Amino acid sequence: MDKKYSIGLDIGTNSVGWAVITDEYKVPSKKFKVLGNTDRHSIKKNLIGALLFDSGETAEATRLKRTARRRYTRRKNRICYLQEIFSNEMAKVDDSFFHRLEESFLVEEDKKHERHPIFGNIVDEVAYHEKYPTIYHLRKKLVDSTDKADLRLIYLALAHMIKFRGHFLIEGAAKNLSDAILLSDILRVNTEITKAPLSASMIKRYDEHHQDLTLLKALVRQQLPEKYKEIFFDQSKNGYAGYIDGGASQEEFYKFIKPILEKMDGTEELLVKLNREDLLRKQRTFDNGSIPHQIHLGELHAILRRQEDFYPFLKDNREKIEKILTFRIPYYVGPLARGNSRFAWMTRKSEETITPWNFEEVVDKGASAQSFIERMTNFDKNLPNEKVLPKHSLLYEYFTVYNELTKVKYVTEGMRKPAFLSGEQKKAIVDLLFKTNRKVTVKQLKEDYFKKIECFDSVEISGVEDRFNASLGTYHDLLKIIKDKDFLDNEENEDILEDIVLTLTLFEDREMIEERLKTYAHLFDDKVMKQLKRRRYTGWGRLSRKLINGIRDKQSGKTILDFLKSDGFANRNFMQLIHDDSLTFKEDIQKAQVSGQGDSLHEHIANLAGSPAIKKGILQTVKVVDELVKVMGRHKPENIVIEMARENQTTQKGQKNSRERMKRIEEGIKELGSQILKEHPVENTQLQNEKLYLYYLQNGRDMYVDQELDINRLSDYDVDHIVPQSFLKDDSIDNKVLTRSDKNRGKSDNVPSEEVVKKMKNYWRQLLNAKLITQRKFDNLTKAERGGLSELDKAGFIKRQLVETRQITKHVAQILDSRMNTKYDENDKLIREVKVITLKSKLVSDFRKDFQFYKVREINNYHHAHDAYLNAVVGTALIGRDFATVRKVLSMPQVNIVKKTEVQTGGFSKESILPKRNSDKLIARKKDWDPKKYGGFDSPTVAYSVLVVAKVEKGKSKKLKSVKELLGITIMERSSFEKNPIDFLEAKGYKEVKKDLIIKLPKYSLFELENGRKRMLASAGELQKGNELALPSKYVNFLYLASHYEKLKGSPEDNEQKQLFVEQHKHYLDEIIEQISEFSKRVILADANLDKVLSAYNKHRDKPIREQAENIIHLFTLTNLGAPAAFKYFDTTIDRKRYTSTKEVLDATLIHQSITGLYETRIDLSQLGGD
DNA sequence: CTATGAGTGGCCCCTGTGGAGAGAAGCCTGTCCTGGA
DNA sequence: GGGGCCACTCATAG
RNA sequence: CAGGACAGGCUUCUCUCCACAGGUUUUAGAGCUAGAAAUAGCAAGUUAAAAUAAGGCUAGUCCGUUAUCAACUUGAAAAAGUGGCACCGAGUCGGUGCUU
Repeated sequence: MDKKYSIGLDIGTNSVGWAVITDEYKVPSKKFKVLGNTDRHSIKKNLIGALLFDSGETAEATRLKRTARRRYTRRKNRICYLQEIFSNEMAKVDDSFFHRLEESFLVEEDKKHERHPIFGNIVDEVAYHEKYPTIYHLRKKLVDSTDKADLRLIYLALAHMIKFRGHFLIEGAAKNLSDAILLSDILRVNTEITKAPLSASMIKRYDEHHQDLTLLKALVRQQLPEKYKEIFFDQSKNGYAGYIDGGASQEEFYKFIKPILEKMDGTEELLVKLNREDLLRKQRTFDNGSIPHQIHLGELHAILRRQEDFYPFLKDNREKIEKILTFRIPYYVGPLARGNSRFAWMTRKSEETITPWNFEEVVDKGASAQSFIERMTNFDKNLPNEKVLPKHSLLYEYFTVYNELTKVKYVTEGMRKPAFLSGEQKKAIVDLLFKTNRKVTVKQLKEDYFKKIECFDSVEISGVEDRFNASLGTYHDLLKIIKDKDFLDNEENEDILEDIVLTLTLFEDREMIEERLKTYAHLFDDKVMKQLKRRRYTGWGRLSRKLINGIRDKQSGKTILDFLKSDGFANRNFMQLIHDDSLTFKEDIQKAQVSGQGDSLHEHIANLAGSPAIKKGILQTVKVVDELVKVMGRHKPENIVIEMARENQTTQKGQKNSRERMKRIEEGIKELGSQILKEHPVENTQLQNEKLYLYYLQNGRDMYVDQELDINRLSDYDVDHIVPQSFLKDDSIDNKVLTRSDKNRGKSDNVPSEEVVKKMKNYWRQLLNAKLITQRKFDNLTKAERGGLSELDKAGFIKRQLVETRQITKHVAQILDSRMNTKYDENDKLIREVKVITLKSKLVSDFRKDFQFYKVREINNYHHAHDAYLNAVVGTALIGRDFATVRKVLSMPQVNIVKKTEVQTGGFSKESILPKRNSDKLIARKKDWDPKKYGGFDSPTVAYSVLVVAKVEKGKSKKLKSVKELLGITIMERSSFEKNPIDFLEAKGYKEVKKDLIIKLPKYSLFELENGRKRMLASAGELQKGNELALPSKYVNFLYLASHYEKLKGSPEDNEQKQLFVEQHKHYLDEIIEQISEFSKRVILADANLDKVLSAYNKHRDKPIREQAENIIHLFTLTNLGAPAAFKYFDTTIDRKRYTSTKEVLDATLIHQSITGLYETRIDLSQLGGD
C-alpha cells in the first residue's frame, strides 16, 4: 500500500539538504543491502541527509587567462615579424646573432656559441655596457646624431620599442600648446631640445639618481659608519640592497630611508625629493602606464627618417614597421580563427593567412560587426525566428506611445461612459503636441487638443495620472537634423528610416556608419549626413517588427501597428491583441512556438542565467530527488521542496534612493556651494555614465592627493578600489573611487597609507557632511586607521552567493513541474500528482525561534538536513505530539553526512617561481629545462590517487620487494595515466603490476578505520578529519543561549527565564569539554593540542560567561569536519595539527557512498594485496 | 658508523588598469493587460 | 583558508 | 493567485572580445686590493635577452584552469540497467517476523 510522504530540501551555494517524512511528521527508517566482500551484509539508515560540495567557480579567471595567452602570443608574433624583416639583412653581417638572442636563458654548457649575446666577445660587450649605461642612452644617441651605426644597435632599439609600444587611449595653434603641456605633465624636463624628449627625461632621472647615490655614500661613510654595510651590503634587510638587489619596492625603500634622513643633518634637498617621490628613482617604474604610444611612434618616425639614407630596406619597410607599431585587432571582429574554435564568428572573404599588412582586405569588417552585435541579441519570446528592434526605432516608439494612448479613455460634457480615443484623435494629438514637445503632461493635452481643436473645454482623462512618459526623442532629433517634416510623415520612407536607425544602432565606429549610408547620398545635403554621422544610438527592445507591422490579420489585412493606431470602439491594447481569439495573431504565435528537441537536463539547466555554482546546485538537487524517488519504490510524493528567502526592505527608502540621482548630486553641490555646477552643464543621461558621476562626486578634489581635476584628464584618470582586490572581491560603487593613475598603480593589495589618511581626513569629513559619500566609503578610508587588512575583515559573506540563493526559485520550479508531469488529460490540461510549495525563510525562522529550535552553523554539518526536514514539516503544516516527534527526529546521530568526491582540476601548481635548489620536488617549466640549473614551479596539485601493489627494487643491491603503497596522480599526469596505466607504472619503476587492484580514488575518498574513526583522503600524503560530533539538543540550546546571554531579542520574562536556565546549568560546560576531550582521544588524536586547550581552560575558569561561550564556539573548529584550522582560545593561541601519516589506511576499509549515501559497497584492503 | 622513515614547528601563496558591447537580476513609480478562484 | 616543503630531532635497519 | 511588457529611475552582477604596465627566474653587465686560504678593506649598484600554466593536432596570429563524475553489468561514448518489506527500539544504528 503506497504510503503518503513528503520531501524537504534546503538549497545553498555549497550544500543540498534532503529529507523524507511520512504523514505523521516522522521520517521512515529502512534497512538496505550492502555490496562487497565484507562481513556486514545488512545495515539500517534513516531517510535524512545532506550533500556537501565545493563552490562553483566563475569563469572570470579563465577568461582573463585566455586573453593573456592571446596577448602574449600576438606579442611574440610581432617580435617574429620584426625578426623576419631583419633576417635577410642581418644574416649578411651575422647569422648567429638571432641564435644568441633566442638562447640567452640557457646556461653556458647548454649554449652552443659563446655566452655573450650581443657582440659575441667580451671586449665589445664591455664597451657597449660602459658607453650606454641604459638602453635609453642608445636610443638618444641614435635619435639625435647623424652617424651610421651598427644594425645590432637599432635592432635592440626597435625591439624594445615594439615590445612595449604603449597605450592607445588617446585617439587621432592652441592645440600645439596644449600638446606641449601634455608632454610637460608626461615628461619631467622641458628645456632640453630634442625629437625624443623621453630619453632626455629618463637620462635626467639617471644622472640625478647617480649624483644622489654618490652624495649619500660619501656623507653616510663620513658620519655613521656602522649602518653603511647594512645600507649598501645587506641584501636581506630593507635597505638600498633590498631596493635594488632584493625584492623591495620603491615605497618600502622610502619608508626605510626616512628615519635615516631624519637622524641625519643636511637632508633638506633629500627630504624635499622624497616628499615629491622623485629621489633615487629607477628606469622601469610603475609610472610608465600613462605613456601614450604616439611618442613612441614619433621617435620611430624620426629614427627611421634619419637612418633611411643608410639602408634602403628601412625606408622600403618603414610603413610596415609603423603599421606593426600601430596595428590593433578591432574590438568587435573577435578571434581570427578558421572554424575550429568555439568562440569565433569572423567571416572570411578568402582563405589566406591573416597578416597585419592585409587584415583590412581579407576579412569583411561590416559582416564581422553584424555577426558580433547579433550574437547577444535576445530573440522574441513569441517569434523565435525574428530579431528585436533598436529601442530608438521610430516604429518601436510609436508602439510605446500608441499603447500608452490606447488606454486613454476621456470623460467629457454630454456623455455617460468613458470613450476610447479615436484613431483620428490619436493622429491629431501626436501631430499637434507630440511632434512639437519633448515632454507632455495631461494639462498640455487638455488645454491644447480637446479645448482648442475638439472644442471640449472640460475633459476628464482615465488611465493617465501624471504625464505621458514616452517621447518622440529620435523623431525630434531627426527633425532637428533633416528639417523636413514631409519626409518624416511620408510612409514610403518607413523602410529607409528603419534601416537608417538600424545602422545607427549597430555600428559604433565612424567609417562604417559613413560607408553604409553612402547609398542614400541622394536624399539630403552633406551637413545633414555629417550630423547623422555624429549621432549615436544604443539599446534594443523586446518585440519584433514582424509582429507589429509585418504580419497582417487574414480577414482584415491589418497589421498590429495599424490596429494600435485605430482599433475602433474596442481599442484593445497590445496584450488583448495578442490574447484575442478573434484574430489569427494568436494562431501565428502558437504555430511559431517551435517544439525543438527536448534539451538534456544539463542543457536546460546550463542555458539559464547566473553563476555556474547555482546550476551545479540545481543539478545536484534534481539528481538527489531522482534518487530518492527511485529508491523509495517509484511512487511520487505529494508535497515537496524549496525554501527561498528575501529581505524586501521598506519601499519608501528604496524609492527615495532611486529618485532624483541628478537632483541629489545637484543638492550636494549646492550644500558644498562650489561653483562647479554652473561651470559645467548637467544631464541625467550623463549621470548615468559612471565616470562623470564620480567626477561630480569628487567635487574637483582628489581623495588621495591634493589636485585640481580636469575634464580631459578624466580619460587618464583610473578608478581604483580602496579595499584591496585580491583580499576581497568588490565592484560596488561605494568601494570604487576615482584617483590619479600614479596613486592607483602605487598600491596593489594595499590599503591607503596612514599619513595620507591623516592629511585628507579633513576633506573626507567635509564630504561626509556633504553626504556625497556613504558611511562605508568613509570607512574604507578609515580602514588604514583600523590597522589595514585583517583576517576578520575577509571573513564576510559574499553578496553573490546570496543573489544566487535568491535566484534559484523559478528554475527549480519549472524543472520540477516538467519532469514531474509528462502526461496530459483528454482536454490536454496538465494534472499534477505533486504540487510545488514555496516558502520564505522568515516562517521557518520564527518557527525555530518561538519553539527553541535554534541554529549554530559551526557545531557540525547536521544543520542542512535539519533545515530541509523543518522545511518539509512546515510546508505540510501550512497546507504537542508533532513537536515532540520533530524533537526526536532532530536527535538521531545516524545521519548520512556524505561529501561528494571530485577529480581536482585547475592550476598545475602555484604560479610563483622559485630559485634553483638541489632537490627533486621541483617541476620543470619545459620539457628540457632541468630544475637544477633553472629552478621551476613547486607544490604541484594532485588530481587523485590509486593504490598500487607491485614489486620495487630497494637498496644498492637492487633487491625486489613486494609492496603495497598509494601513489598520487597529479593533474599534470592525468592524461598520461588514463592513456596507458601499465606503461606509466613501468616507466615510474613499478614491476609486476596487478591491474585488478588499481582503485580509482578521487579527493575526499572516505576511509573507515577502527572504533568508528573515519578519514577522508585529502591528498597523496594528507588527511582531513572524517568524523563529526553528535551534540545533544540540550547542549546545543544551552550553548546558544550562553553565547546570546546579553543579546536576546524578546520580552523580559522569556529572556529572564532563559538567563535562569543558563545560570542554573553551569555544569554543562564541564560536560561538553569532557565530551570534546573524549571525541579527540577517540578520532582526532591531538594529545598535545588537547592538553594545551585543557590547561588554558583550567586557567580561565573564572572568566565571564560570554567570553567562555565564544571560546567554546571557537573550540569546535578542532572537532569540525574537514581540515583543521587555527583558532584562538581567550588569550592562548593554538596551532593546527597536520596528519602527514599515510601508513595507516593501507589496512582499513573503503566505503563508496551513493549520492545520498543510502547504497554503499564496502571493500576491505586487508584482504587485498595478497602474495 | 651511516642512511632513512617518522614527529614537530615554522613558513609560503602574482598584480593593475583602459576600451567596446550585450545580457541578467533586484528594488521602486506609474500604466494597463493576461489566465484563475 | 588549507595543503606543500624545509629546518630540527630521533629510532632503526644495514 | 500568478505572469507579462511598456516607459522612467536606482542598484548589482554576469558573459564575450581588443590593448597597455609591471612582477618572477636564469644568464650577460671583467669586480679590485692585502693575504696561500679562511678573512679583511676597497670599488660598483638604474640595464638587457628569454619564458610566463606540460603541450596538442584539426596546423589556426587555433585550443589547453568553465561545465560533468559513488560501485557493478551492457555500450566506444552518450546512454541503459543492476540492489525487499512490515513492526520495536537508539551513541554513529541496532533488535523481531515473511519471501526472495
